[PDB]
Amino acid sequence: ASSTPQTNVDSMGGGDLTFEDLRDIKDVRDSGGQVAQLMDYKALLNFGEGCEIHVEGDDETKQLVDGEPMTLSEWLEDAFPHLDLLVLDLGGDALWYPYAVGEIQETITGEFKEALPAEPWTLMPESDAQGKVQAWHQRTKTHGGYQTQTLPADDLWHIVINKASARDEVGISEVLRNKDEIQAFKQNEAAINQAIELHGFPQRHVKVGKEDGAPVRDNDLRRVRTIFDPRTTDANTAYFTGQDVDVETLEAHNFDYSAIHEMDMRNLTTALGLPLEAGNVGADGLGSGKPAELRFALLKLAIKANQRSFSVQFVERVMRPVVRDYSPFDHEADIRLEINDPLEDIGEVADLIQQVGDYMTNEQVAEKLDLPAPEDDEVADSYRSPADMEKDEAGV
Amino acid sequence: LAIKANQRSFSVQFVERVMRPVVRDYSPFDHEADIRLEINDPLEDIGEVADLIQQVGDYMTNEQVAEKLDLPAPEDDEVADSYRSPADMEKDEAGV
Repeated sequence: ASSTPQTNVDSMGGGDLTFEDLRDIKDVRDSGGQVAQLMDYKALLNFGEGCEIHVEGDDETKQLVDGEPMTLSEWLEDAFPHLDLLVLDLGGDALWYPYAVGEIQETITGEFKEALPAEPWTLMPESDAQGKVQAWHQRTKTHGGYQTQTLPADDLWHIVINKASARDEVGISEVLRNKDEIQAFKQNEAAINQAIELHGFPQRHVKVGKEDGAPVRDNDLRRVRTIFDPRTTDANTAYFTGQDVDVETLEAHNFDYSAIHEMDMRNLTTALGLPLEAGNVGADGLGSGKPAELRFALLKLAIKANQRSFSVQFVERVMRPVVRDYSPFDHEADIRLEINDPLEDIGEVADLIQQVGDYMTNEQVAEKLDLPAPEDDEVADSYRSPADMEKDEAGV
Repeated sequence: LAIKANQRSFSVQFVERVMRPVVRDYSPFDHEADIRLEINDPLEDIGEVADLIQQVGDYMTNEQVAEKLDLPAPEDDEVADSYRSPADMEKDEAGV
């Protein structure tokens, strides 16, 4: 075949998105409310449960670091101690915006310090007909004015969750993907708000004069208004009149704002791929049996796919480069980087450990139970319980 | 049924038109070998399998139990190929 690509990648010469679009996304984030909360729930379901820096066969990496042996996973824990927060920030950003992006940062001595995320709305990529980002272009406010700069696709690193193709380096924002639905939701909210004000509350109508009788003028109504004033009326007020004065009510002219609001929530949640339950709205029939199994399966599938899509890019464009350029350890070891699943149940794990423990190693049990394995190799590698080994030894 | 049909339809084409060429042109191994590609059932429940392992484990090998449980088989061939539990082998050996 070939050592360089031969198919073209469908764009050159610029627009297909801008700092203005990116700042619109930022405005959707900082303006708050239910719309922002839903996208943050989407981030939390994918990335909020935390991570672990597992490494394959790491006892083979054992090397002196500062007069004492360490492993690559220990070195990576020194490099990335707060990784749960970085995963949530990057994961959230890569759902909100088309991508998440950051720098590599160094100590005063010049050795590696951290990988540092940048404000994603401030940066846009620049690319060729071969489909690759060659530079990152930044625009930012200072003193009420603006500054502009360009940086190489070298010391910066970036991650994309959602894509137009396997080749895609620019990615898809779900905020841009569902823009019309988001506007429609906000508009329907604005409609309901005032519709309740105008139609949800009854309003009082005083009619003065007899039908086909004498006319009544504004300077007369001003005096009548001074009597029946809702500002000074009270719960047990009573009225006394001649026959030619009437009080009437414009009733609460009822409309099903609940059904509309539920339709809004249906539209927005399903557009975002969320369950309607995450919008704090329910449904009949769906709350029972195999329909529940399917909805939660579909959410698990989405989460697992997103998580694995993230782990790969973080390992391959953040962790491995850092190890390669700044570490005594070999970068080509497999980081088994996992992100936790919030739809996994410890109760199910407990039942599983009772049901099939006789066919899982103690280390396999420890992995599933989310704990360190036994400190003695044969105790970890064996299938029967460490408590079973201990009771036999105490019997001896 | 639709999922399994689609999955097997994909697997065969990926093996025959992607994997076998990749072996042929870049590998020291035989490209006409018995390659298998499987794609997972999205509606599988571990609890269903765990119940089954308790109900019929007496008639399944330790490798078949591990494969159904989505885990590695034992590191010793007769421990993997036999039907009685590895924990049962360990407790008996420790006793004897």
